[PDB]
Amino acid sequence: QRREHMLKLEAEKKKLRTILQVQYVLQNLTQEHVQKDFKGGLNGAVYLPSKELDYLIKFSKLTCPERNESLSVEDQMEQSSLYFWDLLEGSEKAVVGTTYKHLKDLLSKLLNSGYFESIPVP
Amino acid sequence: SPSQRREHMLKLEAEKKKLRTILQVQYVLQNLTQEHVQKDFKGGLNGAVYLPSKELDYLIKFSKLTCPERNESLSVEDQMEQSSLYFWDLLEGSEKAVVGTTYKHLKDLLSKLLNSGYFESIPVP
Repeated sequence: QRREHMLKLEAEKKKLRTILQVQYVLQNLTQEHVQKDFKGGLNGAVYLPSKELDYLIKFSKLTCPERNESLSVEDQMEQSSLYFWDLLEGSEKAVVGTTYKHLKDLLSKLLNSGYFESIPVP
Repeated sequence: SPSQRREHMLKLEAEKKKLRTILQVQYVLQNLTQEHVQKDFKGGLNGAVYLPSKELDYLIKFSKLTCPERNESLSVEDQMEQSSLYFWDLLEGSEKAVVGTTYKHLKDLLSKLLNSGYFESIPVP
């Protein structure tokens, strides 16, 4: 019977989905125009206190960094992948002046919003 | 318990490795969406490895699935479900049909491109 292994695989696919989704949100927070919207509460952006939004901006540069040719593509993806992993783990480990746990909570606010469903163009 | 904990230590390492591999494949495919990179691969112009015209065409088509443009008919969550599955089945490398070839064949081609070192430093237009 093929029911048990498929449930675990269904969950593993789901985590990958959540990761790519978190990536989609943060990659957009890298953009200057999106940041201003959150800074002023514009265009359906959910309200965040200024320091809370700053955590997400600093963290996005780690998950979605610009290329560093000092590292191999493999070593930089390894660095980036760990940030996604530890975010979803949501441990109390410190990162960017806060915790992976706190960032995960904030990202759930952002995923649950509708600002990213249709993103405004500059 | 130390057999409970070593086995568990091994699975996390395997999961972290797979996620890294996904991001690498994503970096490659996302870059193949670009016109100028495609011209390099059609020839041998900047260290691009040789690929026959149909095989490279498989990669270009597959990249639009893994790295699609936004479809507002679907929620972001629902478009990430479709998109993520292309990454999963690629790593699975089964004989299942996709884009006029198989996931297994695409995985082999993608391993050539990762190993080519073309992507270590990407040339600017």
